[PDB]
Amino acid sequence: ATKAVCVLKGDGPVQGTIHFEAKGDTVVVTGSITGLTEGDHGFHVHQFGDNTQGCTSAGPHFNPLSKKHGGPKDEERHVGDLGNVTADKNGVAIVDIVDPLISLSGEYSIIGRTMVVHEKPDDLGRGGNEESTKTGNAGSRLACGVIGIAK
Amino acid sequence: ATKAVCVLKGDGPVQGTIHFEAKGDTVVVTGSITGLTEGDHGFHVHQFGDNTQGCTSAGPHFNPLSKKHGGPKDEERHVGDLGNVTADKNGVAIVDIVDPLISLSGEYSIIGRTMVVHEKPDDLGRGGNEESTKTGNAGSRLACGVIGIAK
Ligand SMILES: [Cu+2]
Ligand SMILES: [Cu+2]
Ligand SMILES: [Zn+2]
Ligand SMILES: [Zn+2]
Repeated sequence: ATKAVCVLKGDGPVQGTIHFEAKGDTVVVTGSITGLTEGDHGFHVHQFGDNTQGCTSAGPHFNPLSKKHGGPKDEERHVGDLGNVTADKNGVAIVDIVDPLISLSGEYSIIGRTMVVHEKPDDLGRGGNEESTKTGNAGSRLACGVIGIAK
Repeated sequence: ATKAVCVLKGDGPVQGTIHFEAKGDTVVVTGSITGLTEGDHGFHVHQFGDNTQGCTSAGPHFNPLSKKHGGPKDEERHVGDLGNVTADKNGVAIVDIVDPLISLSGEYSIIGRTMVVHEKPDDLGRGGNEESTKTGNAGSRLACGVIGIAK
């Protein structure tokens, strides 16, 4: 598949629609998320597309290469590490990401997995603690959705 | 992936959790759906895992071999044609399906696609009108969910 989509939903006011398109050896991620507190929010692909227990059942950050957490620009990062999305004063974040590691096909495809937007900013593994190199201290999962094949 | 899961949600009271497991050379579908009217309800894999416009954006039945609609035991059927689930008087349908056309990896993969449960019975393509050859006259989509990779 060359296109994918994900509708984010949660137990709070946060919602959004994320679009994915394969371009060359990258995936262009677009869309928007609303209902967020002003500022940065961690944005990652989690391993399982399992919504049986809210966003908790999505598991850890997608990490097929068994690396530590990092920012999208780092060599040492989880495949699912897409950094931060930024919400304005009105709580709207416009997603504009081009990533070379996530894919929509092959062993490390994100189709069927989960997109999660977090409570706090992702410190990109530069927080000086063991949680920084695991989750980026992004906090709780505000909303998530299973990534599906799009027309 | 050898296991998948799908959480069904809609605008009404219908909900459910569907499990998929690759066993041997086939796929075993289990789970349950609640809030249904007593009797049969069409149950199919739809093409897109797109929930941007509710269950409508899931598109038509998954049909990579370009066939007409049928029952799961028919040669002429859509890959997504899993027939009917049956709800008891309490509105509970126990899903128990083994299917030879769907898969969880490759050309026939339903990962990233959508499961839909319908308002009415699926006539298995034998209704006699054009609609039967497309949807089995199963009618509206009561609940649906994107099929994700499970642990
Ligand atoms: Cu995350
Ligand atoms: Cu259907
Ligand atoms: Zn990570
Ligand atoms: Zn069909």
